[PDB]
Amino acid sequence: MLKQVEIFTNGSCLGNPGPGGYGAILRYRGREKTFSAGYTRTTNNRMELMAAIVALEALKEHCEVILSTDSQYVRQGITQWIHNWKKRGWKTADKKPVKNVDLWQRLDAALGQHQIKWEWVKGHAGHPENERCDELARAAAMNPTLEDTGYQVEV
Repeated sequence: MLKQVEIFTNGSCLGNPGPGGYGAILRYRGREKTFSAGYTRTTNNRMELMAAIVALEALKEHCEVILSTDSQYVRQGITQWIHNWKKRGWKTADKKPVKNVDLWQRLDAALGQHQIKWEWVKGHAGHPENERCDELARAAAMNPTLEDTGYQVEV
């Protein structure tokens, strides 16, 4: 068995907004949980966020995670933004709530319960689990059943 929890995530969206969905694979305990869902109206950014969210909300105890994703909006949030948003009380420079604060606060709550190592893969050099995620991702966007509540044309 594996000593570290492994998570692979991916999001897709056909429009902006449009139908999109996610693919997430997590190796926890001795199983391979596979997650995927399509949303009728949403964005690429929100699906790449959701990928990462459902995977972590799966962990019921504090674990050491290694999360691998080709998502730059997530990388960006994680390496540049989130730290500042917390300081700023989840607001932008002109004092408005940031875009997708609903999803970033949600991922934030989840990240906070674990020890996370991030692996940022280039879309053309992912691991087989990353490819299967994209595949799951695309399938879902194609047959969406859920509503992405938190979507705002607005802010």
